[PDB]
Amino acid sequence: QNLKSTDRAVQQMLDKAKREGIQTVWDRYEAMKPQCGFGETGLCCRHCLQGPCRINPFGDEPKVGICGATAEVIVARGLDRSIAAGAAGHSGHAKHLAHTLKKAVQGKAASYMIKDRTKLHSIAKRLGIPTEGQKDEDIALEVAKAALADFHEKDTPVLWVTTVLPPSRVKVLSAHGLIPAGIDHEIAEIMHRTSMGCDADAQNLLLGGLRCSLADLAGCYMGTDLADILFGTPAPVVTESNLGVLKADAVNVAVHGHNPVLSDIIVSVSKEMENEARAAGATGINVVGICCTGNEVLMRHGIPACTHSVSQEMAMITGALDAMILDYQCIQPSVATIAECTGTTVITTMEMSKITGATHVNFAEEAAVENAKQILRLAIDTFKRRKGKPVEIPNIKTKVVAGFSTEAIINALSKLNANDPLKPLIDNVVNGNIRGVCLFAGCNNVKVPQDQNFTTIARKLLKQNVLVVATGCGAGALMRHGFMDPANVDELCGDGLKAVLTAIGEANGLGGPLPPVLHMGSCVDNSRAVALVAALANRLGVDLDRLPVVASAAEWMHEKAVAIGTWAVTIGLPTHIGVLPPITGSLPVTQILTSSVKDITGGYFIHELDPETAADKLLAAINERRAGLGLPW
Amino acid sequence: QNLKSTDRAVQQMLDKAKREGIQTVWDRYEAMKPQCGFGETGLCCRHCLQGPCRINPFGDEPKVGICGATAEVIVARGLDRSIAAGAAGHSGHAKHLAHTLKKAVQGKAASYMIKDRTKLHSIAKRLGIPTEGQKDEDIALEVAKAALADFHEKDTPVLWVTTVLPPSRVKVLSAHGLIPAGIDHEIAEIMHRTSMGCDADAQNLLLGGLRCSLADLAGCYMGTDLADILFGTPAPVVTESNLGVLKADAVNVAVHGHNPVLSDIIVSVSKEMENEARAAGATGINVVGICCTGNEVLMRHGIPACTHSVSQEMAMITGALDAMILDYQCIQPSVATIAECTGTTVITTMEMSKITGATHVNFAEEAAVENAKQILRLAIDTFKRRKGKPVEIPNIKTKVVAGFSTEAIINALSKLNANDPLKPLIDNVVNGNIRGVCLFAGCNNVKVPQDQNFTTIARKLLKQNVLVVATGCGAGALMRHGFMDPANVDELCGDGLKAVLTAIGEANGLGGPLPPVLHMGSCVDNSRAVALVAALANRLGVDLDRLPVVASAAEWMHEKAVAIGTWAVTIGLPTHIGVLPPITGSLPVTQILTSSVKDITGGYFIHELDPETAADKLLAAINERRAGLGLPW
Ligand code: SF4
Ligand code: SF4
Ligand code: FES
Ligand code: FES
Ligand SMILES: [Fe+3]
Ligand SMILES: [Fe+3]
Repeated sequence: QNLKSTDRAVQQMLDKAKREGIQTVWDRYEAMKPQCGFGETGLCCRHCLQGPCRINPFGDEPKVGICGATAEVIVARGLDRSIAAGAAGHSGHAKHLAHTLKKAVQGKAASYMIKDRTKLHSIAKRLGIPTEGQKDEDIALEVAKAALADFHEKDTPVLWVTTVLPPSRVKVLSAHGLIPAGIDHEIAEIMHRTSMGCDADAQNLLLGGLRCSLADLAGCYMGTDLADILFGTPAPVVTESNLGVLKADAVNVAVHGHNPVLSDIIVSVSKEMENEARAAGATGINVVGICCTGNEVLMRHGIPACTHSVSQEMAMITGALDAMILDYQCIQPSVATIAECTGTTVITTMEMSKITGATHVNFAEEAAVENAKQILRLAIDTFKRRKGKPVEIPNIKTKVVAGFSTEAIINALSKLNANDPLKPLIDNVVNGNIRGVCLFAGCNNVKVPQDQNFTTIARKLLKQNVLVVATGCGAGALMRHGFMDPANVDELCGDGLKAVLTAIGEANGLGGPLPPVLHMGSCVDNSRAVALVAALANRLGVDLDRLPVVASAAEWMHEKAVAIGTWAVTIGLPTHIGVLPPITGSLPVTQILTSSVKDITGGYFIHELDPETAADKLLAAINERRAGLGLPW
Repeated sequence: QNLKSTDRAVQQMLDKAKREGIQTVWDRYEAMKPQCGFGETGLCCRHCLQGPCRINPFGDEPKVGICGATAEVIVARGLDRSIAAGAAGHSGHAKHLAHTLKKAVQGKAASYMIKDRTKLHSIAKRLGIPTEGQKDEDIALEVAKAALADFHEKDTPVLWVTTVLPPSRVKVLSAHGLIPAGIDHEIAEIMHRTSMGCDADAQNLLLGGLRCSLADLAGCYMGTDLADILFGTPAPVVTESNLGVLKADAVNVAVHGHNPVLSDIIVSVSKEMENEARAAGATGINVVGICCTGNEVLMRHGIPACTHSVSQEMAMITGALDAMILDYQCIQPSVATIAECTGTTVITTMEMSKITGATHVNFAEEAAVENAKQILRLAIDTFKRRKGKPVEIPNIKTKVVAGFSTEAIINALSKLNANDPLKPLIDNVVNGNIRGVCLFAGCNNVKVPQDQNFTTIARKLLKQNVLVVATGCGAGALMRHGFMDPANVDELCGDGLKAVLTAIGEANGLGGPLPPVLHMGSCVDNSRAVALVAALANRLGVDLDRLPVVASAAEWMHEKAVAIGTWAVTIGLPTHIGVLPPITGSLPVTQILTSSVKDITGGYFIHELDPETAADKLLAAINERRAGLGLPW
């Protein structure tokens, strides 16, 4: 099983699934091999009913699509549509939160409210919305209206791009025509230009993709902003992760998906029905997190994280998962069929994300609390049904310190320098105690033994004094392997980084260091990392493509992750990816994405499947940035 | 060559291309066979980087996608993305026209203006925009603003759906949750729900697709509305079609693509530079049309149509095409490479639709006339270069009567009944002189010998007294085979239909009939057919799914055509399609689209590759509708 996952709890459930005959994501992957080489290389097009068209990577015909589309065009069109789909996911998420905030402050959804007034006012100031003499609900109404207006064309560009990046970066992007005009406008324009008989120039197509990736960045940043207003900005929290957080004696309820508009309510309501859970023979309701919805409630409430991404089915294989409450994105639809064998109640809640065989509960913000009680009562029933059955919960979990929003990081640094909090961090970059910053982001992918790239790369970077931050299932991988436990700082961290994490931790009255890796939240919360390094850029008076900052989507899978990697490149970052996207069938497209885009944005993709090589390449990228600043390395 | 095209002019150029070694769309199709059966059946998914995934239509593994996506889900997600891409094309077109109208009436683009004041005022009344006491430019500004607002969520649904369909139809659709909230909103939501780990229920997915197809209908109707305001509502015109409209002695300039915002200017400006063309040794500038941009200027100005769709490369093979002026959609990118051998100057004009190897001229409405003169001067140069070369223009063309906008059809009928113009048409449906109405729409497709399905089906329907209307390349196929020449009414039409076309034509002072087939315009002008049959429904007091009206996308290709076919079904029409979309790999999805969707919308797809069988099935559908009205048949 260690060829499938490096997580020992996942390995134990893989053994249980095998002897019980339950097919897993790894079994379905094995049944897919050999995968189609045209699709893997990107040399396949189905954009019209004259297709499907394919191009042989090498050899004889077919050499060109039926309409005349070249390899370069077919590859760039497919990539562009992946970016648009990712942008559609992150901005559907943000749009939902914008409608929720509007409903809350219009008196139409009383379970939601302005919880972070300070964040509301700073966002309003950032957008140019007046606050002086204005009532909070009216400021919030204007912020929500501004968020919805960024989805379409108007007299301004997308403000959740132009107001969140360094001004010099906005100017570079504007010069190349890369600033999005509207989030859904850009998504639709990608879909149009990539349809048959439209854009057929690789460079033109890819420039469109870069602009659409910034529409995705806007949706991410808007989602984080709105979630913080509604549910609170995260601050440091202590909790646990991996399958051992399940409790045989409790009603185990997983929140799974991305949008915490309902799961945040699930968390608060579950506390109230403790006695009702006790009446059925449970110690209580044990809410646990899967994927990014789990990250959201981990960051804000310390809800323990059960598992992530590729291994999500193994939480049900324990026999102890009474309910899985789903919203949307990254949910393997296999969970609906596996539920028949494991007894889990799988519940969908969102109109546009249903799974055949799962029970649906039509969540509405107006009725959020009643929905949560109906959902939780289905879980309590399910706990009752497994009275006196054996469950196999692996006795495996790690300690997780998390909650490092950008505000929290700045506050932590402010204990070393009250009026200039970023300066202690920059001081330690300059003197070499911090070599640079690496963001780990994105998914697991069944093609890669689960977590192997994240942990192998993180171990090498930490030894070399890199400050490592992480989001989404990159944070999930690192948390499940102990990288968010401060007890492991001595083992994992170079002496310079250890010195800095210790100094910051001791100044925050901890008696010990910050954890080896800083958990910055969910996938939309990659926007928090942007806010941090944008602040660092603005304090140094340089653009992002001069900072020693890199990103690694080390095991990425989802179209959302392709969007994120692409806007990481667009805002100027060297961006490692650990699974090749379908681009190798066009050398000109590969060359743009790995080399010549540097001349446009200063960022670039680093394609490297071998994680030890990837770490060396990321260190090289960091050290080159150090040299360009005249720093030793 | 008659296995490739039924058009004799196309056959002659196919012979020329063969002996000159110029590869054609048919050669590239042959080089693609056998095409991939997973793609052809729809059992392939590339929506995440764990793919590509495929499912064997029959036999052993793989049976399911790696994430657990079933055949039903994979097929429905792929179809939904095709619909969204089509909606993105038609509404990108309409959005461009909305910005052009706004610029024109703000004094920023003086080459554009309100040409159809009556249409402006009727659209404003339809939208609920006040006209009394308002200045035309202010009414137009409000109409343009309303058009742009339909792209995003707001306090009303998409008005270019809810105000253009019969009220009973809007109620049926609203009950099923099918009314779009915003055009680009629906496109983005499709892209989101079809991304990995999201919607995984075939019925839910397909309902989303139906709603997105109505977003496409809105873009079509908005595009026709705005084009008529800016350039004039079409009225009956006489012109010619096929390659023989090229003139060896003239500067032959093709306008090609879909959006006539520039080609309409090309038409008017070309008239002015006649003397400048004469100075270079031409008789003049001969503007000819390809594809829907050609249809637009054929409908409004009688510009002759050169060719269409699959055969577009053969216009250049003549050696006499001096320029091809491109905007976007349905342009084979092969034209840019074929130009090197034929001497044609291929010119792109739209920022998001470039072709490597083609010259680009950045069209802007503000500078429309100067751009046209620069473009036309490139064509005049090219004419000069082919001084004293042999060209091979097939001496083959047909006469084309066209310009049957819905307003023109109603006006024609008004000569038989001034105060109740639809009544003479309904009178003749009831008494059997008109069996029913069939709309031919959509593309040619290299899989089908060019025009064979359109003409075979049209011949059988006309003999059976069906009133036949046509748009896009369906109109192109029928026009190139003589179906828009009133001299062929005796040969083609049953006695009842002949009687009606003659009576209408004689009442319009023609001395002869309307043509056998009524050309209703471009692909967005399928919206005109909707306006006609919606008017008929409202005059009869029934919904569209009770009228003897059907549609045939007999040789369809483009994602735009998939969108159109889907909204034809959604508004209640039996809709024949002549090339299978990638759905046969899921029997449940095929059953929804061909049968059970009847229970939702009253419309349904008729899958029939054999055109004689297709005609029999369309007649059966018409006659069933007749029976449901209690009419003889
Ligand atoms: S768009 Fe071109 S390459 Fe793609 S399926 Fe159609 S003919 Fe083939
Ligand atoms: S979304 Fe599912 S079926 Fe599609 S490529 Fe990814 S794992 Fe395969
Ligand atoms: S030929 Fe396999 S992905 Fe299309
Ligand atoms: S396997 Fe051929 S279309 Fe994907
Ligand atoms: Fe995840
Ligand atoms: Fe066409």
